[PDB]
Amino acid sequence: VNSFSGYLKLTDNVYIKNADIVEEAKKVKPTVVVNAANVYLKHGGGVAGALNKATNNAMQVESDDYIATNGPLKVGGSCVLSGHNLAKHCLHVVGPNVNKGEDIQLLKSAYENFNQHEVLLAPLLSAGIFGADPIHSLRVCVDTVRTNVYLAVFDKNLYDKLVSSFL
Ligand SMILES: CC(C)[C@H](CO)Nc1ncnc2[nH]c(-c3cc[nH]n3)cc12
Ligand SMILES: [Cl-]
Repeated sequence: VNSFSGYLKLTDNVYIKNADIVEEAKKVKPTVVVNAANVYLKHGGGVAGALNKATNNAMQVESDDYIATNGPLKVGGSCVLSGHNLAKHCLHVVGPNVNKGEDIQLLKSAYENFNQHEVLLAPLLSAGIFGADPIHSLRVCVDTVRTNVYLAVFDKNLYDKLVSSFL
């Protein structure tokens, strides 16, 4: 039993809750929170901007040093950094940005990063301001992630649509 409370079970390993991932992270302090990152780790808006704001910009400072040392991530790739005050670790995962014409097939590669962690709190990758269909993102998640994933979706109307259309 974990500290994740109030989730709906979708499959053997995938769970979902109508909540701000930031607030869920502050409450649970999970081992891993996933950030919906871009290749430059510029956490300007969406989930990333919200997570970074909750760290008082410490996530951005750490990220800028990471990029200065290592260069940009790949679309579909990830890196593990500190979770600051939100979690032990933050897994920064880059889903394809559909508004920029990036290959949506890279969404599966992005979700594969989750399999390196036994339990994660996560948003829907490539959805939101990244422009992809959230119903599709949830499907790729369920069909790719084999570890235990707790999905937080802040938008109530979207959450309702995600649940209603699942089985
Ligand atoms: C990725 C989308 C499908 C999904 C739709 O809700 N976005 C989120 N999911 C989970 N937690 C979230 N927190 C915020 C937030 C909080 C303060 N500013 N922005 C957005 C957001
Ligand atoms: Cl978003």
